[PDB]
Amino acid sequence: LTFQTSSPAHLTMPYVMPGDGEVVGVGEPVAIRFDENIADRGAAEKAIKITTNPPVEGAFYWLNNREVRWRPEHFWKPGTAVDVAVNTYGVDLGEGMFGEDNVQTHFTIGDEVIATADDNTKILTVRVNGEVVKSMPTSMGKDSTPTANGIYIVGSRYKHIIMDSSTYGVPVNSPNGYRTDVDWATQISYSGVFVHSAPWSVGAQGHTNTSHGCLNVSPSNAQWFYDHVKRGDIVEVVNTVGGTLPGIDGLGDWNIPWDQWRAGNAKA
Ligand SMILES: *C(=O)[C@@H]([C@@H]1N=C(C(=O)O)[C@@H](S[C@@H]2CN[C@H](C(=O)N(C)C)C2)[C@@H]1C)[C@@H](C)O
Repeated sequence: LTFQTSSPAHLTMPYVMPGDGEVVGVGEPVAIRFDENIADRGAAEKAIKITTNPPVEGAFYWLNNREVRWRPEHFWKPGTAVDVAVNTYGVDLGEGMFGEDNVQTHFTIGDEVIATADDNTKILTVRVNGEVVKSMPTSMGKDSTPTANGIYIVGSRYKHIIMDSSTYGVPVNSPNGYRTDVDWATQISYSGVFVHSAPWSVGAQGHTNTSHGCLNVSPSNAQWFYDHVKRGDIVEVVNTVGGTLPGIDGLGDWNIPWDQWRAGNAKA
């Protein structure tokens, strides 16, 4: 090791996901998020070495100035081992910022889990390695607030969570201020789309869209989803009146056409 001089005002640390040793779904990108905006994005990329077994072609794309993603063209093949070496220690990241340390993570791809929410049938169907394991009636976004179509990556899971409209800057005791307690919530977009328990819409699930954009399912189906779906599994939404989920949402990565993703967007 070669020592690098440093100052707490001129250092930035990388954080890698997913965690070391984790088993993730086929949609999980590698994510490296820095604790500061990066000016030399080309230098960061060059510092990161991703190796796969079986080997598959992949590429980097920046979600924003803090976070870079790497994925293949198509969903991961189950069983794949992925090694990530972020060799940023002492790397000049531009504007006098330097990499603070190296981080190394290793993870594996589990079963192919793909759930399709079809707005034509109002059924959410979960396939594991091509086989249907579960059908759930669902209620998605009403016409004024539709659920976007596209490919969503499963993120965090919560036994209980608060949906508070003021974090979207729209207060309660307001036009639409809500503060709502929700059980068994699985996050599928950074914009705040969740699959979750909705006892208040059980009669509509399978028939009519009534939500603000979330996938409302029954309490027991929502608990099922929470138990059986992991980070990196895929939810595909089709046939809604909405547009397409933004590719830079945070969990929207697969919505970016491969030619654009591969070309990348790194200021070098
Ligand atoms: C889920 O139902 C939650 C709501 N779902 C949303 C979504 O589908 O993205 C948003 S509301 C929607 C997104 N953009 C519009 C807006 O005015 N902004 C918030 C910027 C409307 C919301 C988190 C919630 C009800 O649990």
